[PDB]
Amino acid sequence: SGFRKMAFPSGKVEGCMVQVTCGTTTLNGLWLDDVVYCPRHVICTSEDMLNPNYEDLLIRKSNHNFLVQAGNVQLRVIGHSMQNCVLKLKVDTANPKTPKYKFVRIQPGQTFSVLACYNGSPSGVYQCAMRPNFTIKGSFLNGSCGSVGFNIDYDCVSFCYMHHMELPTGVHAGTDLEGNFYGPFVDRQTAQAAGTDTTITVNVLAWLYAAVINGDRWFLNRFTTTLNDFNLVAMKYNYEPLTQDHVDILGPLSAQTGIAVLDMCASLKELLQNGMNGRTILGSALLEDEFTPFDVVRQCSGVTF
Amino acid sequence: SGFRKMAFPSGKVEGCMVQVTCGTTTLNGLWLDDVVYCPRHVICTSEDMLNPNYEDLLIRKSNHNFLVQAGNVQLRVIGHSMQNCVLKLKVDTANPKTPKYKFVRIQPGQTFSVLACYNGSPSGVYQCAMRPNFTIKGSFLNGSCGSVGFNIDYDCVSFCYMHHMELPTGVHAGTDLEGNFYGPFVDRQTAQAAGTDTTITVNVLAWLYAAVINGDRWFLNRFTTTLNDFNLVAMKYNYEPLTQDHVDILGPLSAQTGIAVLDMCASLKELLQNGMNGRTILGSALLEDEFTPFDVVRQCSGVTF
Ligand SMILES: CC(C)(C)[C@H](NC(=O)C(F)(F)F)C(=O)N1C[C@H]2[C@@H]([C@H]1C(=O)N[C@H](C=N)C[C@@H]1CCNC1=O)C2(C)C
Ligand SMILES: CC(C)(C)[C@H](NC(=O)C(F)(F)F)C(=O)N1C[C@H]2[C@@H]([C@H]1C(=O)N[C@H](C=N)C[C@@H]1CCNC1=O)C2(C)C
Repeated sequence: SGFRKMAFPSGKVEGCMVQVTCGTTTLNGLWLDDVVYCPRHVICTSEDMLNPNYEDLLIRKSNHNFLVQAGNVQLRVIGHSMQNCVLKLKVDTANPKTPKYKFVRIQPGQTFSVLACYNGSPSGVYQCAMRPNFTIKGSFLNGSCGSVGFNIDYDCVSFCYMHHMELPTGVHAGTDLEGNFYGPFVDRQTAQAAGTDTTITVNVLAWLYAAVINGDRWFLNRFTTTLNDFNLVAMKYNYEPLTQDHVDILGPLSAQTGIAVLDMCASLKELLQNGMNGRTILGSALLEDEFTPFDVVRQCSGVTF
Repeated sequence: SGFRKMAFPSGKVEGCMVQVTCGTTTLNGLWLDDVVYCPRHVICTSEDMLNPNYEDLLIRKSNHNFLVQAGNVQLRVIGHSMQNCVLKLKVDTANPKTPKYKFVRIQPGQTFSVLACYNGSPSGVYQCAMRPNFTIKGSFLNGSCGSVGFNIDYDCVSFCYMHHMELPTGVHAGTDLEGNFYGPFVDRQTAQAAGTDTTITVNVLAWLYAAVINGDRWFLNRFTTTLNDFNLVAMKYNYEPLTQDHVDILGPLSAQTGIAVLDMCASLKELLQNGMNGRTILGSALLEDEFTPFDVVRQCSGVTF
């Protein structure tokens, strides 16, 4: 028993992190086979970042201008190209620690682990969710760009996020590994803000199932509800609509606990309308929305990789 | 910016986890150089665990009765001994992935990362604190014993916890790597409970400094307090006394933010006496006590390993 915000083991990703330096700008790169992926603003001075022309800055660089370091070994760069907001540095050595991997673009509400890195070295790992407004609530300082977010399926690392920048409220924005930003953001130092965020309803329900599994049951009420009546209530409280797809994804937890999804929705509806009356669920005074149904099943069933 | 519950990168520990099987009991072991460490109740049947005589159970085992598996390779056991509540299996192969390491016994209030494992394979990583009552608020299922807790200092892994059992309330108990339990617990399946827990005051203060660093400043008041008057108030709310040692350890954060430790104590004293009036600090409605001062400095200054 017990329920914790849990990250994937980071070793497979740790063996891929490198330092990339251009001029005096240094950040992190991801070394897979013979390619290093990193944010394109490695090629900017601080002044360039206010309004950069990346294509123009890159034209003036050659391979030897990129200093890539894997531990104490410098990797010789033998080609370079830009793909959207990421640079790809071809190097003359394949990373022998390359895991089986894929590049994926995740959807809002999905979670992933972040390996926060500085100067190519890992600092910590934490679990994040892609918010409905396409930001993540991360923890990042200067030099953290190029840190990546990932999921693991058995032996395969699915890379889904590379870190580029911090927005007002101290939230974070980045790209998939093809360099396309999540959300309507650009890699330029000019005022930008995220839209209003919303609560990931399907994840709250998953977390309520985790609570029941752990014996935290006080919030269960005697009632059911229709999907449409639940969604009318949730809307007022800035909760995402619950779709039939979400209901299906909640099936395994519903079947395991013996609580129909719409019955749990009736319990959540009461929690939203009445509040928690000074009580906690799994130790939390606020409803938690950064566990997916899959996260709950994995943690309560001990899936390994 | 941003502040997250952050674990150490787990790769160094991942390369040490193995499966240990005796009869039909299977759990996790830690393979360092040519020794595998694991909880001694691997040698018990389910019936043995109700009231085991470990010395007697071990006398009837020989080396070949222990099946140790590292990935797809079986490790030949060539010796065995018991040290308090842990078994040490000498094997004929040194682990080539052994990191620089030390065994440490941590104190209540200190934090560490847990690599939760099943069948010798890592499932997830999360950050824990040794509670004042010598339990940890973990997440563990059947087969998780032998999962270890650790800190990392540059390149050195300090192993501090090995998991053995779950207590009422769904909290967890275990040993250091010399097999000595934290707290007054024994590895026998009989009713045991932890003492009343208390709040780690020095860690709450560290977390309040993290809040200020991130611009969450509403709780700062105009007042100071003496150490003794603060400790009288904290006592009523089941907070650990704050010692001069704790004040000194808070020095770096105090100096960085320009807020004297006793002034932050005056702010905490008001929070305890008046509550949070429906506000949050770093997104939390409850005061958080599982970040040490060192954790805060590391996360807000990006120390790497
Ligand atoms: C926060 C700042 C005001 C500095 C700026 N943000 C905005 O200008 C915004 F308003 F658009 F968001 C911003 O992040 N950058 C400005 C410049 C890069 C990016 C940046 O410094 N990236 C860092 C990479 N190592 C990670 C950062 C550092 C602090 N915490 C992080 O996560 C580029 C967009 C090219
Ligand atoms: C919780 C249970 C009632 C089963 C029992 N507890 C008490 O009897 C107590 F009351 F003393 F705590 C207990 O944990 N054990 C009984 C038996 C071992 C230990 C045990 O099964 N260890 C597991 C190792 N893989 C990890 C566990 C599994 C569930 N979650 C965990 O963390 C030993 C003490 C020798």
